[PDB]
Amino acid sequence: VKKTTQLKQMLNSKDLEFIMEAHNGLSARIVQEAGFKGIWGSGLSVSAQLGVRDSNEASWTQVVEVLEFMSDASDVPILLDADTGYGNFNNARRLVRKLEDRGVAGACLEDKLFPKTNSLHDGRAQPLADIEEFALKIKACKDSQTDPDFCIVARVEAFIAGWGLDEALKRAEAYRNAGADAILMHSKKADPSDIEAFMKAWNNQGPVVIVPTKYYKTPTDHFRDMGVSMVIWANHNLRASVSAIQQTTKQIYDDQSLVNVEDKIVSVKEIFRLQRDDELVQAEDKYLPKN
Amino acid sequence: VKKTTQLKQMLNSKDLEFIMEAHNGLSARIVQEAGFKGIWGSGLSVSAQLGVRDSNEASWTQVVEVLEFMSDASDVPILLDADTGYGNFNNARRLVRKLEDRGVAGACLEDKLFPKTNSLHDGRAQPLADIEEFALKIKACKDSQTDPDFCIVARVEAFIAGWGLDEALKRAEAYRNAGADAILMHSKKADPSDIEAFMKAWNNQGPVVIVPTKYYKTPTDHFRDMGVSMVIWANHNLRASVSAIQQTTKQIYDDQSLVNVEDKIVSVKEIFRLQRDDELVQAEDKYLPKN
Amino acid sequence: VKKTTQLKQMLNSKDLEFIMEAHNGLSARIVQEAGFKGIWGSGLSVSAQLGVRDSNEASWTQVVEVLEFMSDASDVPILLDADTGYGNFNNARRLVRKLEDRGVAGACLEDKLFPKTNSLHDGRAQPLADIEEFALKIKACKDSQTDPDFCIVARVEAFIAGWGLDEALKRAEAYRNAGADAILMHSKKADPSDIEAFMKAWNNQGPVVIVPTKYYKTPTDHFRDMGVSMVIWANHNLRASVSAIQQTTKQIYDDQSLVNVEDKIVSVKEIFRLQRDDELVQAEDKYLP
Amino acid sequence: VKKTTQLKQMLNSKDLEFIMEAHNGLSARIVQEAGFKGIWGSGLSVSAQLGVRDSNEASWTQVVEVLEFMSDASDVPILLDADTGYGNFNNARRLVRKLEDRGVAGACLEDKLFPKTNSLHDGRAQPLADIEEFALKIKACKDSQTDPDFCIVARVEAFIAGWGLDEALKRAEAYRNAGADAILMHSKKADPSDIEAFMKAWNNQGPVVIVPTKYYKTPTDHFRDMGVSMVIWANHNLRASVSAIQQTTKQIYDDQSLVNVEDKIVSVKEIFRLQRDDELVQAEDKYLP
Ligand SMILES: O=C(O)C(=O)CS(=O)(=O)O
Ligand SMILES: O=C(O)C(=O)CS(=O)(=O)O
Ligand SMILES: O=C(O)C(=O)CS(=O)(=O)O
Ligand SMILES: O=C(O)C(=O)CS(=O)(=O)O
Ligand SMILES: [Mg+2]
Ligand SMILES: [Mg+2]
Ligand SMILES: [Mg+2]
Ligand SMILES: [Mg+2]
Repeated sequence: VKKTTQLKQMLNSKDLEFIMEAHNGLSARIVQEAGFKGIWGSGLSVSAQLGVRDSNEASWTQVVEVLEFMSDASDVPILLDADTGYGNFNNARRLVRKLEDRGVAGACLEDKLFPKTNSLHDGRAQPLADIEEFALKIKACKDSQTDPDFCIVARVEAFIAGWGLDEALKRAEAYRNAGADAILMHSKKADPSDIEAFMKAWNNQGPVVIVPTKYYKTPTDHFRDMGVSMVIWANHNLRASVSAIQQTTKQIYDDQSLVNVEDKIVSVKEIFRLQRDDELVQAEDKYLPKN
Repeated sequence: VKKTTQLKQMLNSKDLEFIMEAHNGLSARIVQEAGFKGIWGSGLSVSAQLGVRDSNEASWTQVVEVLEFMSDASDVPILLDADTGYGNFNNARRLVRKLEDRGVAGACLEDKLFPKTNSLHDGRAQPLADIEEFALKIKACKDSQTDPDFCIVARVEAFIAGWGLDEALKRAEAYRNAGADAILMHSKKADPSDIEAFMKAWNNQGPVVIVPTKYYKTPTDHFRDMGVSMVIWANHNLRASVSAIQQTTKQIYDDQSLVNVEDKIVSVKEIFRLQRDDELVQAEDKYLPKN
Repeated sequence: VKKTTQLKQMLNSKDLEFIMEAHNGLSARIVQEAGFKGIWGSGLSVSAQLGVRDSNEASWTQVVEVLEFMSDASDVPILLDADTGYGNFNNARRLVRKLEDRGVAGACLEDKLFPKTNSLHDGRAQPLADIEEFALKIKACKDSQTDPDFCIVARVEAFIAGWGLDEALKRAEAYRNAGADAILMHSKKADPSDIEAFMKAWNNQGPVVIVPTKYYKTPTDHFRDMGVSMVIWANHNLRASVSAIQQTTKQIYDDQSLVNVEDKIVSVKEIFRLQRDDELVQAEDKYLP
Repeated sequence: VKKTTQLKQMLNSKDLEFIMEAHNGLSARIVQEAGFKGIWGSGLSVSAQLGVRDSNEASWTQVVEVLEFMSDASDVPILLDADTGYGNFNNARRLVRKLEDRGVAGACLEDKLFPKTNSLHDGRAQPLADIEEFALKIKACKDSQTDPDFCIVARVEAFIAGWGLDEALKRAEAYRNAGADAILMHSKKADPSDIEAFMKAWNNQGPVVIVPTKYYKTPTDHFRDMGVSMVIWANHNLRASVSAIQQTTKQIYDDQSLVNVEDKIVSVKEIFRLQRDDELVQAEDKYLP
């Protein structure tokens, strides 16, 4: 069961699926250990851990390198938030090849311009890619694949860009017909209005993916009611990690002692176990001259 | 005030200094924001976030790349736990040049063999570098510097390797004479016995650095009593980050909702602020055609 | 002196300066030893040694690393041909900083869209960037540098695209007023007419850089007479390398032997010297018991 | 067929096979087109194009990326000269996996210590690894591969180091029993005596690979008669490239013109073809409105 196949099956499953954000090898392993069937390589969380902005500042090969360590450290599929493809169809298809090679299950591309701006920002230019063009990019990525099960998810930032339903629906149809394996309908509204609207008008033309970050209060079962195939928990490991580090850093700063953190944080032996140090020990005993 | 100078002054200060571990650009920014005058680029925390082991699995340029993002995102000096230098004096001095160029304040090298094993492990081969040799490596690094204030810290893993005080003291003296800017005396004992022993026998021949991880219960003021120049909080941001992600990942998994994490983790706007998104906005308004 | 200073001095000299193309650490060291005062970090050549197209396929950091090995191997400046900057102003300024830290001396940015298309191509569409946008991108780079001598060369593709003198001048004036340290007027024409027409109208507002690839018969003195501050031999070492590799590979493939190539190629000791292996020997003597 | 399979088939053929050295994407594509069935990823050449020494100065991942561009640009196999493996068995097995994923066909590891020293050097100390340790490292690689055809070539430096036939055989037998797919017996001698002495005692236990650099006058047929399965022309394209770059750079530097080099170097259109620019044109036609 290759990772691509897994991700393909989750997207194609009538049953509602869940992938969780990870932004590095360590968090990739954790998401997997918790039982999640999938991982979301958040464009924002990856750039965030690096300390840069979610606006194509890190190079795409740097994004892929980060993701390489993530693939190596996980057995479950990683869908990478690949922004706009980092350029035209050619940059797009080249990225798809690097992704397959590293074991990454799929890439998600958004109909915006390079470089992009995070979707959660209010009052900022959020210009769209010409529909017909973005579709060819979708198709060029699909055509370029070597692995049939690799997934290409198209993201309609129409609602995000302030446009209406007709626009969103138009784009979705265009990219699904272009071969996309699922359509990601985004919105920043605090309510599920836009999703409710698209889904109603979509008439199950294809698996749909959503990012409930801004309307988190919405009852999950409601997504099943609408018939969404997969939900993406987009950035909570990143956000929790900050709290923990800010709180821990503050506490250690103030007390100039480790006394007040030792019991609130994981042990050194838990780290060693997450790196699979026992496997090296096994191997060391096996490939190193006994004495 | 260059970063090297800062780190030089902290090491040389009679006053006890504190540097905190960071393992990526994001945590580097946080450690700085909390007020810390320095950052510890933990060999283990860096390899841990990548998902590999603290045994030279990631390449040194991958370690340096990680550290590059960290330097860019911080104004305070970063001392990098550089293991054994990733090879002989030549690999050592080449690393020192890359470090200067990226803005990194200094490198800490340990008298062990390549590839190394984390020091916190019990019952594992912890073979030492020939003293005279490691000293030349120290000297070759010092000689190679372009920036006079860059720091080279020598780490005596003698106590760690199970040897005694005479050995530790011998090594320390050898490397200090070789030019090192501070000696890092390590131990895994649950008590400060070894440090108390070295410091007593050292007679302030040079600034000494310590990693209190295993004897964290020891009263900090006691390090000042002994005359230690700097303490290193080696891996607590890494460990806290795991707790947070494991707990958060578990909670989201179980509830299939974001309802129970939203209030326990930092906000999306706090992330944007840690990436300094406002600076880009300023710049965007300034270098992008108004309309 | 400082590489950036070395290069700014060249762009501002009243003398026709020359910078040779290099595409990896090794060729950059050769150029250096040959006497050249500067190196042209050819995007085409750099992409070509990687076996990829001059179409922004290789990430901008991969190009940066290539140039890092190159800067490391030379004491003279390297002007990196950074295509259109690999993005918007933000991507450009991120580039300028890194390039600075890596020891590179300057960046030449061109006014086309990302991803770009090589200039010597015919029939291929060459879209031009908005003038203000590109000009604002030049300012941003100039404002972002931390070494006042690092040079930002603005490159006009108006001719390559198929437009006229009137269009080139307007773009060149705009970029120069934005803070460019020099203007590079390109042309794929058979003669120097485009450069002539421009140099004549330019009135020496700022240093002008050119690439004679397609009009290489123009006698060099003519550029001096036009006032051209710098010339770029942009891809000859790369083209030469290929010629030599194709032939040595053919000869060996056919002879199933090395006797017919060993006397037509530098020696292994020559490679060691180019790698400055002698320095390592002196160093091993100091730092190895 | 699969690159790894292509290469394993070559090491096991009863025929004397040849693999040519390449050091970047471009030369690898040239080697491919010339007809060669395999490419030798020369550590010396790879380090030399970077402008650095064959002394493990460039990280093992930087070498990997270089080879990635190389694998991407060729349909034939590439045997990477991975020096001593860049560390202990663990570092070696990490290497094998990456190399696999990048499409490389095999790795040749040598029994010296990290960081290594080029073999053609004289007087330089050449420390040998413990036999069991190195043999155990070979097993580890063989046990770690996920593509059964990926080949692990073990390289004996006993002669290069200055020891005798008796030492080479023992090391070669040990590594072969550990699972090596082939043994590479090196020698910097003026004649094939070392190879002779070894091939004779070897009794064809396994495929044997050689590098004729220093004894290039030996007629190739003699290797066939000795039973040698593969020969490596290890650095000629790199040495050729330098010769051509040194001369083209000299000529241009002196003429302050291109007329005397433009007729002695491949054309710009030749570079485009080598970059498979034609494929992009076909693609732009499909995927651009
Ligand atoms: O996590 C990301 O980077 C996303 O794709 C979703 S958003 O943050 O852009 O809304
Ligand atoms: O944090 C590290 O990697 C250290 O140098 C200290 S220890 O973890 O090795 O004890
Ligand atoms: O070498 C390059 O990429 C150049 O800048 C010159 S040209 O090939 O575009 O004419
Ligand atoms: O090209 C190399 O690095 C070789 O393996 C052959 S030798 O140069 O070491 O003889
Ligand atoms: Mg995103
Ligand atoms: Mg450490
Ligand atoms: Mg160019
Ligand atoms: Mg070699």
